Amino acid sequence: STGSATTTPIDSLDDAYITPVQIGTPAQTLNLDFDTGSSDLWVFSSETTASEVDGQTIYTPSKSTTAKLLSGATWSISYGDGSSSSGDVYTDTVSVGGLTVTGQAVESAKKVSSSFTEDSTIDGLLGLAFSTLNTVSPTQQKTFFDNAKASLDSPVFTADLGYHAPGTYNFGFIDTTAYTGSITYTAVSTKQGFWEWTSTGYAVGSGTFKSTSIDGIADTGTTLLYLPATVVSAYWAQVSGAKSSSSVGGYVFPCSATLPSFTFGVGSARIVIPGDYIDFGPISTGSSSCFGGIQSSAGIGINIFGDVALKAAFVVFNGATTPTLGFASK
Ligand SMILES: N=C(N)SCc1ccccc1Cl
Repeated sequence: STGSATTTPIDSLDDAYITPVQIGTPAQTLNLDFDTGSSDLWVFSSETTASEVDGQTIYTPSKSTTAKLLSGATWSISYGDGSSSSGDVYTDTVSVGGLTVTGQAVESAKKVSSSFTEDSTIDGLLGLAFSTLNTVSPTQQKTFFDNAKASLDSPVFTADLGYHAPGTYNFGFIDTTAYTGSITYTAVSTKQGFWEWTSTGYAVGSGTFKSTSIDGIADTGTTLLYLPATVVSAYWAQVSGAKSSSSVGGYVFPCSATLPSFTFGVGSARIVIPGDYIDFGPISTGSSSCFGGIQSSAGIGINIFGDVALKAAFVVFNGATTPTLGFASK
């Protein structure tokens, strides 16, 4: 089997991407944030605190003939921006782009924090990191991919995120029309539960390539590119007027700037992030100070190849016995 679903930016800045997901019988379609940095599928629901829901679409398990409460199971998770959600669990039928999994754990939100409530475009998350990070207690649950893996033509999924445009998530196959050149595969460590790999270096604009190992994660659920302070200083030093601002929370630059590209290494191959991809617009409405898309990971504890980087490539999450990651230009 295979699945193929379109993923759409939630706003003009590609702050995140949503993908429609069918849950239950009859189907209830919710727009989820596919997150290769976590391993929980949770949704806004009929159980969510009423005051904490504002325009999201909710899952109502009582209207689904295939929903079953997973007795005694609870869950609780937090994300990079300090948001969080928690609740109980049902099992139900979940389909993504024509690919169906029965008995998927669907984690039902009783509580979400304000950032979730405040974002009406995201109805929940669908985690695609390794199942060892799943938060369900006392019986940890598997991710949609892990449940589907045995059925897939090939035990892979691919992320093809657009720049200010829709993209695609495919399950079970690699679309050879979706990329240029060849795919370069690189080793993955799963010891922290992430799609953790090691980049071979970087370049800033038309600058020479610096060979240096940068360990980090491939994370569709992080918007920006978070890299060591040395690397990020080297980038912003090429932009007149750029500066790191503690009040704003990172590097900002004159909105009048033309940004240089950023290249990252994958084995002997190179992925180029166009400068426009690194522009996240005014820090506040009407401001002429713009927020940078490359930021320091100092303080986070890990480097993060977020959407800014992943959208410059066609990315293969290979969930074979020994998982690997593949990157091609497109
Ligand atoms: N992708 C996620 N759900 S968490 C990504 C992240 C953000 C900040 C600090 C660490 C991580 Cl792993």
